[PDB]
Amino acid sequence: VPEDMQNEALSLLEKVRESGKVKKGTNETTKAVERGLAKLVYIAEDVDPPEIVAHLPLLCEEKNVPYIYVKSKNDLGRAVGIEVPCASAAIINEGELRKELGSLVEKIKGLQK
RNA sequence: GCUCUGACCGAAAGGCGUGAUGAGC
Repeated sequence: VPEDMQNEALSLLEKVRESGKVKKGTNETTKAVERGLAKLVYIAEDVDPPEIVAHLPLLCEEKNVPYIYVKSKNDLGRAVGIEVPCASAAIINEGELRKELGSLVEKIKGLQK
């Protein structure tokens, strides 16, 4: 995954919360995809463990939900407007960014073809 | 120990989304 396309996602995410709705933390993120409410899922690459966020990759591709990998969990942290680093996040409501997001959805899907 | 909740607990230092708090089992 790109670092250029990565800064984009974080941007969307940080604003997405201003209008739409976002879920922060592996626990809520997982339960989000399991309930088909995961528009997009963010995953940090710098996790401790691994065994703590490893299940997500699979669950998304099988739930037909897009997942994006990000460099630092701290970045995913300040994006979510949280104080503690976040290891994973899932946006459940695109909000007033929907369209602006749908484009990002394809850029990732067009990264695995 | 787990389930649900999901942002606070603390005088402070600090400790929490790798899960504060509060239900339950």
